[PDB]
Amino acid sequence: KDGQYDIAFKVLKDKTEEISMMNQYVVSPARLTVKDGKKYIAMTLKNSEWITKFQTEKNGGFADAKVVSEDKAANTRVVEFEANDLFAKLNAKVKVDIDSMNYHHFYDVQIQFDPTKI
Ligand code: HEM
Ligand SMILES: [Zn+2]
Repeated sequence: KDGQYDIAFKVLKDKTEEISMMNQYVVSPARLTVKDGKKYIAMTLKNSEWITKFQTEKNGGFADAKVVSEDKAANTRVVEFEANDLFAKLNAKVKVDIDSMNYHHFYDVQIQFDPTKI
């Protein structure tokens, strides 16, 4: 049903049921927008300055999520991407850069939504 909803989720370490380090840097619940058969997720990233790339799987490939807003003062931003089956794991990729702590990596993670959770 068309509209905007809260949706809880967890970020999981690649190919596991373990909570990813990344989970610390996203806000749950996300906002799910349902619009004529399609589902979009708007998700807030914390420590935005550090997260230099964020991609999700779509059409067999990986695509940069759209940045729909940034809050420079809070150092957060909101990315938006499409989801299909809210009960299935969604593959994602993230690139992290922290110059001062010489931390420069990219990773694969899965996102797992839980439509039933409040
Ligand atoms: C000062 C900040 C950070 C520190 C000290 C740190 C430290 C670590 C360490 C030691 C690991 C490998 C050991 C482990 O799995 O716990 C790791 C893995 C990982 N980190 Fe970082 N990290 C930091 C920031 C971030 C940020 C901002 C992200 C955003 C995505 C991130 C995402 C990940 C991911 C996806 C992994 C692979 C394992 C997993 O999914 O849990 N980290 N981090
Ligand atoms: Zn690495």
